[PDB]
Amino acid sequence: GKPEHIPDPDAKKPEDWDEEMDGEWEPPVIQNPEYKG
Repeated sequence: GKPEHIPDPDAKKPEDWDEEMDGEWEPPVIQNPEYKG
């Protein structure tokens, strides 16, 4: 149905990120409001 946790689309690449240092940014997640499995 859904996973244990759900991703964050509302987060963004930090305004102070270093793409040339870390490369790929990845968002946080959210506790799933309806984790069933």
